[PDB]
Amino acid sequence: PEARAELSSRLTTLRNTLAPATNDPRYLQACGGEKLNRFRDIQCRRQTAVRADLNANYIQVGNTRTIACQYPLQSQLESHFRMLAENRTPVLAVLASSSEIANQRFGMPDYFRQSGTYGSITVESKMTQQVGLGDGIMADMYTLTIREAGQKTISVPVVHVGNWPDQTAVSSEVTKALASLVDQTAETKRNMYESKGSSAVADDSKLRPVIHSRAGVGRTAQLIGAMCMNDSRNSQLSVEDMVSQMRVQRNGIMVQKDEQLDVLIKLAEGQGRPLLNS
Repeated sequence: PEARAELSSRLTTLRNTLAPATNDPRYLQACGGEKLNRFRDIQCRRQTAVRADLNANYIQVGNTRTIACQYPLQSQLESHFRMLAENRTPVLAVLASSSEIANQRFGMPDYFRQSGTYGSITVESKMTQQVGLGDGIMADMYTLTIREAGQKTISVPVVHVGNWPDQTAVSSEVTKALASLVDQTAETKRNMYESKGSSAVADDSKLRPVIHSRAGVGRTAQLIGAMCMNDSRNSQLSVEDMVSQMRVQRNGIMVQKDEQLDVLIKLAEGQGRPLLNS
């Protein structure tokens, strides 16, 4: 608890440092009245913004590269599909529940479980498998095929965790299981691009996991820290570096609740990974 006590003081000073001021030059700003941010206080670092009209961030913790973003507002589903397709997305992991998506006061379009046209893009959706992850959590798998005229059709694998509640932490075991299922999905898809000579394969602002929830700072950040602890390449990287990297690169809220951080602390503990630096 002492080590845990010190990890929290350090992470809590950083949250306060990073709190967005009014017209903060560190955070990406809304343009010309179109709304950017689904929650006015969950801002996007401008230095790592993926595009100018999405609250979306390139993240890199250690060697593990991903894109973390909020749930697109309606205004944004054409750009959100544009980003999915230009990234040659190897896997989209969607962590907002069906209840959340279904409740229309929440403004969460059900963009991937049905077909649609969104400006010049047309997307087709198809349910393929349903994997159980443990403790009752379930992933339903979809394939989104994204087509826009005069452009190369792209197809994205979707893992949707249908029943993970906002503000909660699923267990170490559902997390471990989830992180593996999203990395393996990513891998089959990346190996498909590589057998075809994709130029995306060279480029390291492409072929990144896109993970989001609602705000994309809680359930999104707990999955991301477990994907990062799963790469042998991220040896000795403490939990304090990992959360600090996530927060300097998107916003200081990443790993929002203390229950989500404790799941990352027990996964650390079991690998014999450090909490604190030095």
